[PDB]
Amino acid sequence: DLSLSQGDWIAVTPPRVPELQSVQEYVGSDQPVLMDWAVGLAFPCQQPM
Amino acid sequence: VRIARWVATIAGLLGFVLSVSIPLLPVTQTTATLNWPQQGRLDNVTAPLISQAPLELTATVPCSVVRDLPPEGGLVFGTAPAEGRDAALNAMLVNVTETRVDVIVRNVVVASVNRDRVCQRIEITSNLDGTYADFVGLTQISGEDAGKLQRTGYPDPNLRPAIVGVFTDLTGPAPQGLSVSAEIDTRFTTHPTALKLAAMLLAIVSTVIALLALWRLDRLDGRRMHRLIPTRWRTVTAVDGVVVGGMAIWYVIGANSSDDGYILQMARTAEHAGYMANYFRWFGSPEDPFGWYYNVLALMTKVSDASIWIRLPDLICALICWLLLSREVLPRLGPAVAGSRAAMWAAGLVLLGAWMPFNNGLRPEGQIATGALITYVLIERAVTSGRLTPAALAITTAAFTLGIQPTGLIAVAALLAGGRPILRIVMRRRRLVGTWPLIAPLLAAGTVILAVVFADQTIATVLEATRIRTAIGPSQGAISRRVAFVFTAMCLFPSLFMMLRRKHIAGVARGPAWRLMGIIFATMFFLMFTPTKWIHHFGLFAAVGGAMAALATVLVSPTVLRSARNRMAFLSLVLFVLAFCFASTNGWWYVSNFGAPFNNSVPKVGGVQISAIFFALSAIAALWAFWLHLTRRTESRVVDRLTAAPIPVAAGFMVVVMMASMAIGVVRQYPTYSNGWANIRAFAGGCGLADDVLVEPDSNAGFLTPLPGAYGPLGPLGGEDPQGFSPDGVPDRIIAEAIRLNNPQPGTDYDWNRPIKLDEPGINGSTVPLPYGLDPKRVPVAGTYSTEAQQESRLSSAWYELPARDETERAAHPLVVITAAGTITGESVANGLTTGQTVDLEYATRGPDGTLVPAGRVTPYDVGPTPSWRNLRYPRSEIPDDAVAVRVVAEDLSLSQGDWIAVTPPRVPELQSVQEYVGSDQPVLMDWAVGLAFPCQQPMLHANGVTEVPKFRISPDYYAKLQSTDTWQDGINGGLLGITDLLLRASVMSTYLSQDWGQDWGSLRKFDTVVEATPAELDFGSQTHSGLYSPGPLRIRP
Repeated sequence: DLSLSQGDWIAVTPPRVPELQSVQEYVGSDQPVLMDWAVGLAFPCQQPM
Repeated sequence: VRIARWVATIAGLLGFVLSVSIPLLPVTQTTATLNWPQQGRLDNVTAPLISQAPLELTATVPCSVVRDLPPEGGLVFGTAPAEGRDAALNAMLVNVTETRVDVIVRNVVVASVNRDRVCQRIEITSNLDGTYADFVGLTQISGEDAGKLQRTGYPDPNLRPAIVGVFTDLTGPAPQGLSVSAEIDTRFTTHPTALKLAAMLLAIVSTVIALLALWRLDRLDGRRMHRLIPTRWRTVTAVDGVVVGGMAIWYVIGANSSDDGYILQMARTAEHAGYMANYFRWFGSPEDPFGWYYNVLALMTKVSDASIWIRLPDLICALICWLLLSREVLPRLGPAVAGSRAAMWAAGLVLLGAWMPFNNGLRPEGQIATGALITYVLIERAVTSGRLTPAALAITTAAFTLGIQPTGLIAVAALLAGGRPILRIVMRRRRLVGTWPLIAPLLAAGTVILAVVFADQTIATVLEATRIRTAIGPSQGAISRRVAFVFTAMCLFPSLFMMLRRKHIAGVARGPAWRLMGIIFATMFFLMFTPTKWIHHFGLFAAVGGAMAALATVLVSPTVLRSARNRMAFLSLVLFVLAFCFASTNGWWYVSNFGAPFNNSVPKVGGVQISAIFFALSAIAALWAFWLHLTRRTESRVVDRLTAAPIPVAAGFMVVVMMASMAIGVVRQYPTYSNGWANIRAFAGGCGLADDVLVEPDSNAGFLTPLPGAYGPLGPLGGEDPQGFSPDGVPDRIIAEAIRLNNPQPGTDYDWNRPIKLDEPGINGSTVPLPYGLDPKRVPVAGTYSTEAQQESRLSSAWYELPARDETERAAHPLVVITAAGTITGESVANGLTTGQTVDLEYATRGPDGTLVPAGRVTPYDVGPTPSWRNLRYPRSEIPDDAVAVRVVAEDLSLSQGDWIAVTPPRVPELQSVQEYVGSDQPVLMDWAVGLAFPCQQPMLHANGVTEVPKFRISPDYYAKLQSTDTWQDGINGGLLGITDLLLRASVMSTYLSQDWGQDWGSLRKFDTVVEATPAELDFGSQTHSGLYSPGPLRIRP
């Protein structure tokens, strides 16, 4: 924290090796999702609400 | 001849060589220093550097005062205050702490030696390649020894201090060794030596000799100047009387420009400073790369600087602009444009309509328009007469109009687009005389601009000003400010299409008409898109785009355009563009906007907006044109009678609506301050806006006495039931006429950085931080903001003893005011009667039986933003003649967490005008948007790199203050608020515009120092004669 300013700081939490899965694996085509207006074409498989 | 050619060529090349050598000549730079112990004493001394960047420090401190300070004893010296906003962030404070000493600069840590360690008179430096604050003869205890010399620092000019002075806490005679002797920045405050002055006088006399030699040599065709003031002049007609009388009436009552105060303020300070400083934005840098016209204004300001008088060039250049346009441009443009009355009438009304919004201030775009017209009509004279001396004058005139502003490239564009016949005239006179004595005075008059522009500025300092302006400056919407689309963009384009389609028209001279087009087109392609000057300009084309309209109106006249279809389509284009123009709000820049027909809303005559009326008539004309396209008539008279000169009809409508807007503005707001009444009253020796801005010098005096008994938990302000009216019912931090944002804003008050809760109970128990200098010991606050549960509090206060029944008391006590806070229903003029919470003054009467019957209430006015510490205003006129007491009533009918109010008891303030209180002695920091409105108070003029300490900060309206002004003047990009916010503490007071209550005129902030703050001695030495030697770059942002 080499900073004398009041608007500078950091926080830390211990490292992890997360059990990652793809979106299509986790969120299938059964659960409806609120796809926002800017991203519909990028996600073609999940049916919306 | 053979007696004029040789002097023409020797004086031509002599003027050339001399004028090009004028930037690289010596100048006597008058430097200044600052040695800290002045006469032995150890009082603090303030010398706020305008450029906030000394060249060197060379501060030396012995070991005798670090052990003689107290156990706390923090400031042996420093170049920021003891407590300033970002004091450690900008300046070199050097304090001692319990286990360390700091030589901290710009939040970059330097020599941190121990306290018990602290020694051979330790010397600190901060040069260009300095900041090595070294301890001579001392060895470090932890670390490497590096020869044991404690040479510690960072090689960097970026990290230099911003010297506002030098402040300490120790008092009494100087120890031998204590001497802070800084070199201040003195680059631009120079005057030319004897050599450079003699070179200037010789270049001027040599070019005038060369010009008169050219005039002598050129008279070989004969053609003597006979019958002066040509026969087409002196035939004055009704359009001349209109565009003279209406121009004079606009000169009196009309609007100013946006940057009127920006030019006026720097013109006022430039005489005493002596180098034409761009006062506000950059680090006192002279915009002397191109500013000579400001020296004309600076010479003009020797006499009184009333707005009626200092804008006299904007009247004179309008008159000679018209008198050139009607009498010398339009007859040159052809027999048809001169024969038709409608053409001269359109030229007059388009001139006046383009002149009146933009260049009736001090922003010098009337002079650029006039100079571009002069160089155009002179290049016309050169073509039509077959001479070369009007062209040679048009060269230096184009150079001067290029010299006024960087948006004076229209004059160069005119010289380029009239360059081909000039070069034909050169090739024409090449046969008889030598080619060289003709081209030589041309390039002489082209380069004599350098003699005037580089009068007291060396090329080094102008390139330094240029690189500061590109480093931190900008590197590349109203009913009558979007006119630019009306008066070139639908006159020059149809005239262009007509000039193209018809190869030879009858009555239009094709040559000068095409050069008139080329000026307007060519200026766009290297001024509109490439140059960085805010778009939306119409000033420049006020002159030459006036004559373009005179070209257009005879082109679209029924005698030239044979097809009625095209004429009816053009009338549809006229009405469409007028619909486009009226779409926005009738809003003038700053103080012109005082009482305007539709300053807040869209202009709506008769319910529906007039934009709809123009769009309906445009669609009617469009379908009437399309039906003639289908049926192919071309002969229906109805069109002939309708489209007979639509350009001067449109321009007459724009001129009349603008002059009506400002006439309604002046007569609406008559007993108060208008633009017109200010300019008329300026003859009486009165200030423009200062004479009728009532300010209370003592906010803590004038409070109304309550009735005999209070009867509550929180004073008489709570009358009977303070429902859930908690004493400290306010947010954690709200401030005087501003919104407390998280991140630090540039131009802030002292209240931003204060104790969150005040450390005293008070007379009420409320420990809320009070604004406006209000004491918490005397004026009991009373709010209702408790987030636990909104319980809807409504209190009727106790009755207050109003002042005595006297009209001489009533005069100078118009307002009864309460310093309320929170969201409150109030009748502003920025927006309508909006609805916050309902707090209002319930006035009462009580002759019969003594007891006060509450006979109605009065609505408040308000100007400040929604959750702020404003103060509501109730006119004593709205209070009836016999009313002996008033009681504020409130109501928190709101279940939302973002709603609340605060109340303070009413007062009858001892108001005085600004000119009465703030005279012409105390210097004030007039902001860039407001200089022309306040003509009498001298600003914080600066002398040789140091300024006078400002006392007040007169400022524009809140929105323009926050969004436009403070961003222009902060320390991050030069600025005056770099030095005053670091030194002074601003505390905004209350101010009221007289007889216009509910108008946010602006603000007035009283500065207060933080120490004793004696003015500095400033020992100056003035022998330095550089050629083009600029010692290093100034400190700018990283």
